[PDB]
Amino acid sequence: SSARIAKAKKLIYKLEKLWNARDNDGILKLFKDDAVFNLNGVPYKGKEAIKKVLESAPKAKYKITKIDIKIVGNEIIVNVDVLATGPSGFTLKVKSTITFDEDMKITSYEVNLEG
Ligand SMILES: COc1ccc(-n2nc(C(N)=O)c3c2C(=O)N(c2ccc(N4CCCCC4=O)cc2)CC3)cc1
Repeated sequence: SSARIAKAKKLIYKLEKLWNARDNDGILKLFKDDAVFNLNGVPYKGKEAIKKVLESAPKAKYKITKIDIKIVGNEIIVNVDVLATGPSGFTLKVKSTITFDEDMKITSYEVNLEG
């Protein structure tokens, strides 16, 4: 249970590298096959749907600035404050809520782009 908190912290920084590397194949492997990707209010359920959003994600570099890990039941809730940089230098304070289960696989992944 304590290792799960540490595993979650490492998987967040791993996700940051995969996102900036556009390793969409690797990103999916941490996802449960029936996970939900809530992209600013629009949920995308299923590996095939989460995928299509990954390769359609805009060209952007991400830097983690704050990580909060909460435990609710048997699920690891990770709230990540991210700064997303576009090629034009446009910077947006985005927020992500990632949920892990016992298998350390992502069950829910919500990206908030409003602020
Ligand atoms: C320049 O400003 C922007 C604005 C919007 C967008 N934008 N567009 C989409 C889309 N229309 O698909 C998505 C994003 C985004 O910001 N996404 C993301 C959010 C957060 C993370 N990170 C960082 C690593 C660890 C935690 C974590 O969750 C990784 C990717 C994916 C989706 C980009 C740039």
